[PDB]
Amino acid sequence: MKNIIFDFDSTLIKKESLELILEPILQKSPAKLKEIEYITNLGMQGDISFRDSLQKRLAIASPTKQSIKEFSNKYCPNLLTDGIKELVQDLKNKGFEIWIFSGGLSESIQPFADYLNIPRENIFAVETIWNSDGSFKELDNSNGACDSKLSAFDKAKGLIDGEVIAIGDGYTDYQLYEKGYATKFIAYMEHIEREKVINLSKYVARNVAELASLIM
Ligand SMILES: [Mg+2]
Repeated sequence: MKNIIFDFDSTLIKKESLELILEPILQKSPAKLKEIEYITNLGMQGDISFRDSLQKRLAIASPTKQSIKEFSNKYCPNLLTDGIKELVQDLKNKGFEIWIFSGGLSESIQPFADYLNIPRENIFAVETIWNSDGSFKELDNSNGACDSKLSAFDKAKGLIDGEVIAIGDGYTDYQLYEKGYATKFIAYMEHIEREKVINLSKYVARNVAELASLIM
């Protein structure tokens, strides 16, 4: 009967996952990676829709099955926010159910969720279909995550009872509160300072101690 919803990118992990997944693919095209970063920020500032952000980034470069595995191999667990595993366990100990709603790729999140002891069934993120050669075939938006966290929450809300605290660095996290799906939004700005989102938020944390201080 109480719930924490984390974003993954720049919240549970220190960086943006899709950019890191694509960086090897784009070593010869550094401007494309800067472009992907810029588009990510437009979506996370609420300047363009999340769907438009995701589609444009995938148009710039689409990942492969193996690119996600290489990302996991390199960055799980060292890319995790300082102190996050212990915070997650402290929250579980205090009775919170932990969820991840993200615009990152679900397959990239799973190893991290495993490490953090967050159930796999509690991850509502961007699902991908690969061709038999590992290349990108298409998104699978059955869960709504390719449109927004709002759509994903709407589809999943029968599984979520009671208070919901949304924690994240982006406008899409704020939207969960705006729409009333979350009872509280805490802007998480350890890794990035998003002025538009900070300005909308009543609560801001810049490390896991500050975050704990706002919740427990
Ligand atoms: Mg984020």
